[PDB]
Amino acid sequence: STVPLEPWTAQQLQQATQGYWHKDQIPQTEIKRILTDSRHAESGDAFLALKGERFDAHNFVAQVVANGCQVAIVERPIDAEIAQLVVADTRLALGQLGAYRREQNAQLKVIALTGSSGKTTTKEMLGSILSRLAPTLITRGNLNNDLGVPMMLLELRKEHQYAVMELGANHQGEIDYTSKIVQPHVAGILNIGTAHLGEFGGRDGICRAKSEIYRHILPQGVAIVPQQDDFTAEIREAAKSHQIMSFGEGGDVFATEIELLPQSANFQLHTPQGSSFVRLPFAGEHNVQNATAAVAFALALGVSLEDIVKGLEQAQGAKGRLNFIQKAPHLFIDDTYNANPTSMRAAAQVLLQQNGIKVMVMGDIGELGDSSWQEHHDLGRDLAELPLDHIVAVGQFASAALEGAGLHSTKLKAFQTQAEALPFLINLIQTHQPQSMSFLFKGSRFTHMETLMADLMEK
Ligand SMILES: Nc1ncnc2c1ncn2[C@@H]1O[C@H](COP(=O)(O)OP(=O)(O)OP(=O)(O)O)[C@@H](O)[C@H]1O
Ligand SMILES: [Mg+2]
Ligand SMILES: [Mg+2]
Repeated sequence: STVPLEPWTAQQLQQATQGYWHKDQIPQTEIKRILTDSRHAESGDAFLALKGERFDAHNFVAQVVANGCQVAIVERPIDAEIAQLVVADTRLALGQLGAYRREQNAQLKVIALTGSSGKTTTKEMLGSILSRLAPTLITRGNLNNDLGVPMMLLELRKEHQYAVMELGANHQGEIDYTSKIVQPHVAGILNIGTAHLGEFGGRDGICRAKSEIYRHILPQGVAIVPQQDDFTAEIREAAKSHQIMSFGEGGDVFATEIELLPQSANFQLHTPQGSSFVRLPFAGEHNVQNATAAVAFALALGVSLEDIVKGLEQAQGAKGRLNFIQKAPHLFIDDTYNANPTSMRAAAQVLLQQNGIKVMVMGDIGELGDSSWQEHHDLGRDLAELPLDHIVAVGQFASAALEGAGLHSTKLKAFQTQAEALPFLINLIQTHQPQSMSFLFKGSRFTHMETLMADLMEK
Protein backbone atom coordinates (compact mmCIF):
# COMPACT_ATOMS: atom_id res chain seq x y z
CA SER A 1 0.00 0.00 0.00
CA THR A 2 1.13 3.54 0.85
CA VAL A 3 -0.28 4.07 4.33
CA PRO A 4 1.50 2.99 7.55
CA LEU A 5 0.23 -0.49 8.44
CA GLU A 6 0.14 -2.59 11.59
CA PRO A 7 2.36 -5.71 11.38
CA TRP A 8 1.26 -9.34 11.33
CA THR A 9 2.79 -12.32 13.12
CA ALA A 10 2.97 -15.86 11.73
CA GLN A 11 0.78 -17.03 14.62
CA GLN A 12 -1.94 -14.47 13.84
CA LEU A 13 -2.01 -15.52 10.17
CA GLN A 14 -2.17 -19.21 11.08
CA GLN A 15 -4.94 -18.59 13.63
CA ALA A 16 -6.97 -16.41 11.27
CA THR A 17 -6.77 -18.64 8.20
CA GLN A 18 -6.76 -21.96 10.08
CA GLY A 19 -4.11 -23.14 7.62
CA TYR A 20 -0.79 -24.89 8.16
CA TRP A 21 2.84 -24.04 7.43
CA HIS A 22 4.34 -26.22 4.70
CA LYS A 23 7.33 -28.19 6.02
CA ASP A 24 6.74 -26.35 9.32
CA GLN A 25 8.91 -23.51 8.01
CA ILE A 26 7.76 -20.55 10.10
CA PRO A 27 8.82 -16.95 9.33
CA GLN A 28 11.02 -15.51 12.08
CA THR A 29 10.14 -11.95 11.12
CA GLU A 30 6.87 -10.06 11.44
CA ILE A 31 4.74 -9.66 8.32
CA LYS A 32 4.55 -5.91 7.70
CA ARG A 33 2.07 -6.20 4.84
CA ILE A 34 -0.19 -8.61 2.98
CA LEU A 35 -0.42 -7.99 -0.76
CA THR A 36 -1.62 -9.77 -3.90
CA ASP A 37 0.55 -8.08 -6.53
CA SER A 38 3.73 -10.03 -7.33
CA ARG A 39 5.48 -6.95 -8.75
CA HIS A 40 5.53 -5.10 -5.42
CA ALA A 41 6.13 -8.04 -3.07
CA GLU A 42 9.40 -7.23 -1.30
CA SER A 43 11.28 -8.47 1.76
CA GLY A 44 9.03 -8.26 4.82
CA ASP A 45 5.77 -8.84 2.96
CA ALA A 46 3.51 -11.86 2.63
CA PHE A 47 2.36 -12.68 -0.88
CA LEU A 48 -1.23 -13.90 -1.16
CA ALA A 49 -1.63 -16.00 -4.30
CA LEU A 50 -5.09 -15.57 -5.81
CA LYS A 51 -6.59 -17.83 -8.48
CA GLY A 52 -8.66 -15.60 -10.75
CA GLU A 53 -10.45 -15.94 -14.08
CA ARG A 54 -7.54 -14.71 -16.19
CA PHE A 55 -4.76 -15.34 -13.67
CA ASP A 56 -3.33 -17.75 -11.11
CA ALA A 57 -0.83 -15.92 -8.91
CA HIS A 58 0.75 -19.25 -7.92
CA ASN A 59 2.67 -18.95 -11.20
CA PHE A 60 4.37 -15.78 -9.96
CA VAL A 61 5.84 -16.99 -6.66
CA ALA A 62 9.33 -17.23 -8.17
CA GLN A 63 9.18 -13.50 -8.91
CA VAL A 64 8.33 -12.61 -5.30
CA VAL A 65 11.11 -14.95 -4.16
CA ALA A 66 13.52 -13.13 -6.45
CA ASN A 67 12.30 -9.81 -5.04
CA GLY A 68 13.07 -10.67 -1.41
CA CYS A 69 9.66 -11.82 -0.18
CA GLN A 70 10.02 -14.89 2.05
CA VAL A 71 6.39 -15.50 3.08
CA ALA A 72 3.43 -16.65 0.97
CA ILE A 73 -0.14 -17.84 1.53
CA VAL A 74 -1.15 -20.45 -1.04
CA GLU A 75 -3.85 -23.01 -1.88
CA ARG A 76 -1.28 -25.77 -2.42
CA PRO A 77 2.42 -26.55 -1.72
CA ILE A 78 4.79 -25.07 -4.31
CA ASP A 79 8.35 -26.16 -5.14
CA ALA A 80 9.71 -22.64 -4.53
CA GLU A 81 12.08 -21.79 -1.66
CA ILE A 82 9.63 -19.78 0.44
CA ALA A 83 7.60 -20.13 3.64
CA GLN A 84 4.13 -21.32 2.64
CA LEU A 85 0.87 -21.09 4.59
CA VAL A 86 -1.46 -23.63 3.01
CA VAL A 87 -5.19 -22.87 3.17
CA ALA A 88 -8.32 -24.36 1.59
CA ASP A 89 -8.99 -21.29 -0.55
CA THR A 90 -6.94 -18.07 -0.61
CA ARG A 91 -9.97 -16.02 -1.67
CA LEU A 92 -11.90 -16.99 1.47
CA ALA A 93 -8.69 -16.78 3.52
CA LEU A 94 -8.23 -13.12 2.61
CA GLY A 95 -11.75 -12.44 3.88
CA GLN A 96 -10.91 -14.39 7.03
CA LEU A 97 -7.87 -12.16 7.52
CA GLY A 98 -9.99 -9.05 7.10
CA ALA A 99 -12.59 -10.36 9.55
CA TYR A 100 -9.92 -11.31 12.08
CA ARG A 101 -8.27 -7.90 11.90
CA ARG A 102 -11.64 -6.14 12.13
CA GLU A 103 -12.48 -8.11 15.27
CA GLN A 104 -9.25 -7.05 16.99
CA ASN A 105 -10.24 -3.40 16.55
CA ALA A 106 -13.10 -3.22 19.05
CA GLN A 107 -12.63 0.54 19.54
CA LEU A 108 -14.20 1.14 16.15
CA LYS A 109 -17.47 2.64 14.94
CA VAL A 110 -18.27 1.09 11.56
CA ILE A 111 -20.52 2.27 8.72
CA ALA A 112 -21.52 -0.01 5.85
CA LEU A 113 -23.49 1.43 2.94
CA THR A 114 -24.69 0.21 -0.42
CA GLY A 115 -26.86 1.31 -3.32
CA SER A 116 -27.18 1.15 -7.09
CA SER A 117 -25.60 4.59 -7.41
CA GLY A 118 -24.09 7.19 -5.08
CA LYS A 119 -22.04 4.92 -2.81
CA THR A 120 -18.63 6.51 -3.38
CA THR A 121 -20.04 10.05 -3.15
CA THR A 122 -21.88 9.42 0.13
CA LYS A 123 -18.75 7.68 1.37
CA GLU A 124 -16.79 10.85 0.57
CA MET A 125 -19.33 13.03 2.39
CA LEU A 126 -19.27 10.76 5.47
CA GLY A 127 -15.49 10.64 5.34
CA SER A 128 -15.37 14.42 5.24
CA ILE A 129 -17.68 14.67 8.25
CA LEU A 130 -15.97 12.05 10.41
CA SER A 131 -12.35 12.94 9.56
CA ARG A 132 -12.75 16.27 11.36
CA LEU A 133 -13.50 14.43 14.60
CA ALA A 134 -11.14 11.45 14.65
CA PRO A 135 -8.91 9.30 12.40
CA THR A 136 -11.18 7.60 9.86
CA LEU A 137 -10.65 4.74 7.43
CA ILE A 138 -12.81 4.99 4.32
CA THR A 139 -12.95 2.65 1.32
CA ARG A 140 -10.28 3.54 -1.24
CA GLY A 141 -11.18 3.51 -4.93
CA ASN A 142 -13.10 0.56 -6.35
CA LEU A 143 -12.14 -1.83 -3.56
CA ASN A 144 -15.77 -2.57 -2.65
CA ASN A 145 -16.24 -6.21 -3.66
CA ASP A 146 -15.62 -9.63 -2.09
CA LEU A 147 -11.86 -9.17 -2.53
CA GLY A 148 -11.63 -5.42 -1.99
CA VAL A 149 -13.40 -5.06 1.35
CA PRO A 150 -11.04 -7.33 3.30
CA MET A 151 -8.12 -5.66 1.52
CA MET A 152 -9.34 -2.37 2.94
CA LEU A 153 -9.85 -3.96 6.36
CA LEU A 154 -6.18 -5.00 6.35
CA GLU A 155 -5.37 -1.29 6.76
CA LEU A 156 -7.09 -1.00 10.15
CA ARG A 157 -5.16 0.63 13.00
CA LYS A 158 -5.82 1.33 16.68
CA GLU A 159 -5.87 5.09 16.10
CA HIS A 160 -8.93 4.64 13.87
CA GLN A 161 -12.20 5.53 15.60
CA TYR A 162 -14.53 5.45 12.60
CA ALA A 163 -14.69 3.28 9.48
CA VAL A 164 -16.81 3.89 6.39
CA MET A 165 -16.95 0.77 4.24
CA GLU A 166 -18.56 0.99 0.81
CA LEU A 167 -20.18 -2.32 -0.19
CA GLY A 168 -20.89 -3.10 -3.85
CA ALA A 169 -23.25 -5.76 -5.17
CA ASN A 170 -21.53 -7.41 -8.14
CA HIS A 171 -23.68 -10.53 -7.70
CA GLN A 172 -26.16 -12.26 -5.38
CA GLY A 173 -24.85 -13.23 -1.94
CA GLU A 174 -21.84 -10.89 -2.17
CA ILE A 175 -23.14 -8.25 0.24
CA ASP A 176 -24.10 -10.97 2.73
CA TYR A 177 -20.47 -12.14 2.73
CA THR A 178 -18.77 -8.74 2.84
CA SER A 179 -21.21 -7.32 5.40
CA LYS A 180 -20.73 -10.40 7.56
CA ILE A 181 -17.00 -9.69 7.41
CA VAL A 182 -17.39 -5.96 8.16
CA GLN A 183 -19.71 -6.24 11.20
CA PRO A 184 -21.26 -2.75 10.95
CA HIS A 185 -22.88 -0.65 13.67
CA VAL A 186 -24.76 1.40 11.09
CA ALA A 187 -25.85 0.00 7.72
CA GLY A 188 -28.25 0.88 4.93
CA ILE A 189 -29.19 1.28 1.29
CA LEU A 190 -29.00 4.59 -0.59
CA ASN A 191 -31.33 3.64 -3.43
CA ILE A 192 -32.61 0.93 -5.75
CA GLY A 193 -31.72 2.02 -9.27
CA THR A 194 -30.89 0.29 -12.54
CA ALA A 195 -27.25 -0.78 -12.12
CA HIS A 196 -26.31 -4.42 -12.80
CA LEU A 197 -29.75 -5.18 -14.22
CA GLY A 198 -28.18 -8.06 -16.15
CA GLU A 199 -26.77 -9.97 -13.19
CA PHE A 200 -29.89 -9.81 -11.02
CA GLY A 201 -32.44 -9.73 -13.84
CA GLY A 202 -34.80 -7.01 -12.66
CA ARG A 203 -34.80 -4.46 -9.84
CA ASP A 204 -36.42 -7.08 -7.60
CA GLY A 205 -33.17 -9.03 -7.66
CA ILE A 206 -31.20 -5.89 -6.87
CA CYS A 207 -33.40 -5.17 -3.86
CA ARG A 208 -33.17 -8.77 -2.62
CA ALA A 209 -29.38 -8.74 -3.02
CA LYS A 210 -28.87 -5.41 -1.35
CA SER A 211 -31.17 -6.19 1.58
CA GLU A 212 -28.49 -8.61 2.79
CA ILE A 213 -26.68 -5.69 4.44
CA TYR A 214 -29.17 -5.63 7.32
CA ARG A 215 -28.59 -9.23 8.45
CA HIS A 216 -25.23 -8.60 10.10
CA ILE A 217 -25.80 -5.31 11.89
CA LEU A 218 -24.38 -5.57 15.42
CA PRO A 219 -26.77 -5.39 18.42
CA GLN A 220 -27.81 -1.82 19.33
CA GLY A 221 -27.18 -1.12 15.65
CA VAL A 222 -29.12 1.26 13.44
CA ALA A 223 -30.56 0.50 10.01
CA ILE A 224 -30.78 3.28 7.43
CA VAL A 225 -33.60 3.13 4.89
CA PRO A 226 -34.64 5.45 2.03
CA GLN A 227 -38.08 6.98 2.60
CA GLN A 228 -38.72 7.79 -1.06
CA ASP A 229 -37.82 4.69 -3.04
CA ASP A 230 -39.86 2.25 -5.14
CA PHE A 231 -38.87 -0.59 -2.80
CA THR A 232 -39.04 1.23 0.54
CA ALA A 233 -41.56 -1.28 1.98
CA GLU A 234 -39.52 -4.35 1.03
CA ILE A 235 -36.56 -2.64 2.69
CA ARG A 236 -38.51 -1.83 5.88
CA GLU A 237 -39.33 -5.53 6.11
CA ALA A 238 -35.66 -6.48 5.69
CA ALA A 239 -34.72 -4.01 8.43
CA LYS A 240 -37.59 -4.66 10.85
CA SER A 241 -35.29 -6.33 13.40
CA HIS A 242 -33.38 -3.09 13.99
CA GLN A 243 -33.98 0.52 14.95
CA ILE A 244 -34.46 2.53 11.76
CA MET A 245 -33.52 6.03 10.65
CA SER A 246 -34.92 7.13 7.30
CA PHE A 247 -33.97 9.84 4.80
CA GLY A 248 -36.22 11.54 2.26
CA GLU A 249 -39.53 13.40 2.28
CA GLY A 250 -41.62 12.13 5.18
CA GLY A 251 -38.57 10.58 6.81
CA ASP A 252 -36.41 11.67 9.74
CA VAL A 253 -33.91 13.56 7.58
CA PHE A 254 -35.11 15.56 4.58
CA ALA A 255 -34.49 18.71 2.54
CA THR A 256 -36.78 21.59 1.60
CA GLU A 257 -36.44 24.91 -0.26
CA ILE A 258 -33.80 23.42 -2.56
CA GLU A 259 -31.94 25.90 -4.77
CA LEU A 260 -30.02 24.20 -7.58
CA LEU A 261 -26.88 25.93 -8.89
CA PRO A 262 -24.58 25.06 -11.86
CA GLN A 263 -21.89 23.57 -9.56
CA SER A 264 -23.61 23.48 -6.17
CA ALA A 265 -26.85 23.29 -4.23
CA ASN A 266 -28.24 25.30 -1.33
CA PHE A 267 -31.02 23.89 0.82
CA GLN A 268 -32.85 23.72 4.13
CA LEU A 269 -31.84 20.60 6.04
CA HIS A 270 -34.36 19.12 8.48
CA THR A 271 -33.26 16.54 11.05
CA PRO A 272 -34.69 15.29 14.38
CA GLN A 273 -31.77 17.13 15.99
CA GLY A 274 -32.87 20.43 14.47
CA SER A 275 -32.73 22.40 11.22
CA SER A 276 -29.85 24.08 9.39
CA PHE A 277 -28.98 25.82 6.12
CA VAL A 278 -26.60 23.88 3.86
CA ARG A 279 -24.26 25.03 1.09
CA LEU A 280 -23.48 21.72 -0.63
CA PRO A 281 -20.52 21.86 -3.08
CA PHE A 282 -22.18 19.16 -5.21
CA ALA A 283 -24.36 19.73 -8.27
CA GLY A 284 -27.68 17.98 -8.80
CA GLU A 285 -30.68 17.03 -6.67
CA HIS A 286 -29.34 13.48 -6.45
CA ASN A 287 -26.33 14.74 -4.49
CA VAL A 288 -28.79 16.45 -2.16
CA GLN A 289 -30.46 13.09 -1.61
CA ASN A 290 -27.02 11.55 -1.01
CA ALA A 291 -26.29 14.36 1.44
CA THR A 292 -29.45 13.61 3.42
CA ALA A 293 -28.44 9.94 3.56
CA ALA A 294 -24.97 10.86 4.85
CA VAL A 295 -26.61 13.07 7.47
CA ALA A 296 -28.77 10.14 8.59
CA PHE A 297 -25.62 8.01 8.97
CA ALA A 298 -23.68 10.63 10.95
CA LEU A 299 -26.67 11.21 13.25
CA ALA A 300 -26.92 7.45 13.71
CA LEU A 301 -23.32 7.61 14.97
CA GLY A 302 -24.18 10.50 17.30
CA VAL A 303 -22.44 13.29 15.40
CA SER A 304 -23.71 16.79 16.18
CA LEU A 305 -25.52 18.70 13.42
CA GLU A 306 -22.93 21.50 13.37
CA ASP A 307 -20.10 19.05 12.66
CA ILE A 308 -22.26 17.45 9.98
CA VAL A 309 -22.85 20.76 8.18
CA LYS A 310 -19.17 21.65 8.59
CA GLY A 311 -18.23 18.28 7.11
CA LEU A 312 -20.66 18.60 4.21
CA GLU A 313 -19.71 22.11 3.13
CA GLN A 314 -16.04 21.19 2.63
CA ALA A 315 -16.37 17.71 1.11
CA GLN A 316 -14.78 16.81 -2.24
CA GLY A 317 -16.00 14.54 -5.02
CA ALA A 318 -14.21 11.55 -6.55
CA LYS A 319 -12.50 11.49 -9.96
CA GLY A 320 -14.84 10.96 -12.89
CA ARG A 321 -17.95 11.87 -10.90
CA LEU A 322 -19.23 15.21 -12.25
CA ASN A 323 -15.84 16.95 -12.13
CA PHE A 324 -16.04 20.47 -13.51
CA ILE A 325 -13.11 21.16 -15.83
CA GLN A 326 -12.70 24.67 -17.20
CA LYS A 327 -11.11 25.14 -20.62
CA ALA A 328 -11.93 28.72 -21.58
CA PRO A 329 -14.31 29.74 -22.87
CA HIS A 330 -15.85 26.26 -22.70
CA LEU A 331 -17.01 24.00 -19.86
CA PHE A 332 -16.34 20.25 -19.64
CA ILE A 333 -18.03 17.92 -17.17
CA ASP A 334 -16.06 14.75 -16.45
CA ASP A 335 -18.59 12.08 -15.52
CA THR A 336 -16.84 9.23 -17.30
CA TYR A 337 -16.16 6.79 -14.45
CA ASN A 338 -19.27 4.63 -14.83
CA ALA A 339 -22.87 4.84 -16.04
CA ASN A 340 -26.40 3.53 -15.60
CA PRO A 341 -29.80 4.79 -16.92
CA THR A 342 -30.60 6.57 -13.66
CA SER A 343 -27.23 8.29 -13.31
CA MET A 344 -27.41 9.24 -17.00
CA ARG A 345 -30.76 10.94 -16.45
CA ALA A 346 -29.32 12.67 -13.36
CA ALA A 347 -26.31 13.86 -15.36
CA ALA A 348 -28.71 15.28 -17.94
CA GLN A 349 -30.38 17.28 -15.16
CA VAL A 350 -27.01 18.60 -14.00
CA LEU A 351 -26.16 19.65 -17.57
CA LEU A 352 -29.45 21.57 -17.82
CA GLN A 353 -28.19 23.80 -15.00
CA GLN A 354 -25.33 25.14 -17.13
CA ASN A 355 -24.85 28.15 -19.42
CA GLY A 356 -24.27 28.27 -23.16
CA ILE A 357 -24.93 25.57 -25.74
CA LYS A 358 -25.63 22.40 -23.76
CA VAL A 359 -24.37 19.17 -25.31
CA MET A 360 -24.25 15.69 -23.78
CA VAL A 361 -21.78 13.11 -25.08
CA MET A 362 -22.81 9.66 -23.86
CA GLY A 363 -21.42 6.20 -24.53
CA ASP A 364 -22.89 2.72 -24.12
CA ILE A 365 -24.13 1.45 -20.76
CA GLY A 366 -22.96 -1.94 -19.54
CA GLU A 367 -24.08 -4.61 -17.07
CA LEU A 368 -27.59 -4.40 -18.53
CA GLY A 369 -29.40 -7.60 -19.46
CA ASP A 370 -31.78 -8.25 -22.34
CA SER A 371 -33.28 -4.84 -21.55
CA SER A 372 -30.12 -3.13 -22.88
CA TRP A 373 -31.41 -2.04 -26.29
CA GLN A 374 -34.74 -1.02 -24.81
CA GLU A 375 -33.00 0.92 -22.05
CA HIS A 376 -31.00 2.95 -24.54
CA HIS A 377 -34.15 3.49 -26.57
CA ASP A 378 -36.01 4.86 -23.58
CA LEU A 379 -32.94 6.88 -22.68
CA GLY A 380 -32.94 8.46 -26.12
CA ARG A 381 -36.62 9.19 -25.60
CA ASP A 382 -36.18 11.05 -22.32
CA LEU A 383 -33.00 12.94 -23.20
CA ALA A 384 -34.39 14.36 -26.45
CA GLU A 385 -37.50 15.73 -24.72
CA LEU A 386 -35.25 17.81 -22.46
CA PRO A 387 -34.10 21.35 -23.38
CA LEU A 388 -30.71 19.98 -24.50
CA ASP A 389 -29.14 21.58 -27.55
CA HIS A 390 -27.24 18.49 -28.70
CA ILE A 391 -27.03 14.81 -27.82
CA VAL A 392 -24.18 12.64 -29.07
CA ALA A 393 -24.48 8.89 -28.63
CA VAL A 394 -21.37 6.78 -29.19
CA GLY A 395 -21.34 2.98 -29.29
CA GLN A 396 -23.24 -0.14 -30.35
CA PHE A 397 -26.63 0.95 -28.99
CA ALA A 398 -26.36 4.52 -30.27
CA SER A 399 -28.65 3.63 -33.18
CA ALA A 400 -31.28 2.43 -30.72
CA ALA A 401 -31.12 5.77 -28.92
CA LEU A 402 -31.72 7.50 -32.24
CA GLU A 403 -34.97 5.58 -32.70
CA GLY A 404 -35.90 6.47 -29.14
CA ALA A 405 -35.59 10.13 -30.04
CA GLY A 406 -38.49 9.80 -32.48
CA LEU A 407 -39.99 13.26 -32.99
CA HIS A 408 -36.88 14.98 -31.61
CA SER A 409 -34.64 12.90 -33.90
CA THR A 410 -32.64 15.87 -35.19
CA LYS A 411 -31.04 16.86 -31.87
CA LEU A 412 -29.51 13.42 -31.31
CA LYS A 413 -26.49 12.33 -33.35
CA ALA A 414 -25.50 8.66 -33.36
CA PHE A 415 -21.97 7.33 -33.88
CA GLN A 416 -20.56 3.80 -33.95
CA THR A 417 -17.13 4.82 -32.67
CA GLN A 418 -15.26 7.64 -30.88
CA ALA A 419 -12.98 8.21 -33.87
CA GLU A 420 -16.00 9.11 -36.01
CA ALA A 421 -17.53 11.29 -33.29
CA LEU A 422 -14.44 13.43 -32.58
CA PRO A 423 -14.50 15.48 -35.83
CA PHE A 424 -18.20 16.16 -35.33
CA LEU A 425 -17.51 17.68 -31.92
CA ILE A 426 -14.53 19.65 -33.23
CA ASN A 427 -16.66 21.17 -35.97
CA LEU A 428 -19.57 21.50 -33.54
CA ILE A 429 -17.56 24.01 -31.52
CA GLN A 430 -16.85 26.15 -34.61
CA THR A 431 -20.41 25.92 -35.98
CA HIS A 432 -21.87 27.83 -33.02
CA GLN A 433 -19.30 30.64 -33.34
CA PRO A 434 -17.80 32.38 -30.29
CA GLN A 435 -20.29 31.17 -27.72
CA SER A 436 -19.56 29.17 -24.57
CA MET A 437 -20.36 25.46 -24.75
CA SER A 438 -21.12 22.93 -22.02
CA PHE A 439 -20.01 19.38 -22.80
CA LEU A 440 -20.92 16.53 -20.48
CA PHE A 441 -19.10 13.26 -21.13
CA LYS A 442 -20.48 10.05 -19.63
CA GLY A 443 -20.37 6.30 -20.21
CA SER A 444 -19.59 2.90 -18.72
CA ARG A 445 -16.09 1.91 -17.60
CA PHE A 446 -15.23 -0.12 -20.71
CA THR A 447 -16.22 2.73 -23.04
CA HIS A 448 -13.52 5.02 -21.56
CA MET A 449 -15.17 8.26 -22.78
CA GLU A 450 -12.44 10.26 -21.02
CA THR A 451 -10.23 9.38 -23.98
CA LEU A 452 -12.66 11.18 -26.28
CA MET A 453 -12.97 14.06 -23.83
CA ALA A 454 -9.17 14.35 -23.78
CA ASP A 455 -8.81 14.23 -27.57
CA LEU A 456 -11.49 16.91 -27.76
CA MET A 457 -9.83 19.14 -25.15
CA GLU A 458 -6.51 18.91 -27.00
CA LYS A 459 -7.74 19.90 -30.46
N1 LIG B 1 -28.52 9.24 -6.19
C1 LIG B 1 -27.97 9.22 -7.40
N2 LIG B 1 -28.77 9.11 -8.45
C2 LIG B 1 -28.36 9.09 -9.70
N3 LIG B 1 -27.10 9.19 -9.98
C3 LIG B 1 -26.18 9.31 -9.04
C4 LIG B 1 -26.54 9.35 -7.67
N4 LIG B 1 -25.40 9.49 -7.02
C5 LIG B 1 -24.42 9.53 -7.89
N5 LIG B 1 -24.91 9.45 -9.10
C6 LIG B 1 -24.18 9.42 -10.33
O1 LIG B 1 -23.47 8.23 -10.25
C7 LIG B 1 -22.18 8.39 -10.73
C8 LIG B 1 -21.17 7.67 -9.85
O2 LIG B 1 -21.43 7.69 -8.46
P1 LIG B 1 -20.60 6.95 -7.45
O3 LIG B 1 -19.31 6.95 -8.02
O4 LIG B 1 -20.83 7.80 -6.35
O5 LIG B 1 -21.14 5.44 -7.49
P2 LIG B 1 -20.72 4.01 -7.00
O6 LIG B 1 -22.10 4.08 -6.62
O7 LIG B 1 -19.51 4.00 -6.13
O8 LIG B 1 -20.32 2.80 -8.08
P3 LIG B 1 -19.72 1.20 -7.89
O9 LIG B 1 -20.74 0.23 -8.17
O10 LIG B 1 -18.58 0.87 -8.68
O11 LIG B 1 -19.28 1.08 -6.55
C9 LIG B 1 -21.94 9.88 -10.79
O12 LIG B 1 -21.56 10.23 -12.12
C10 LIG B 1 -23.21 10.55 -10.33
O13 LIG B 1 -23.71 11.55 -11.21
MG1 LIG C 1 -22.24 -1.13 -9.15
MG1 LIG D 1 -17.52 2.89 -5.98
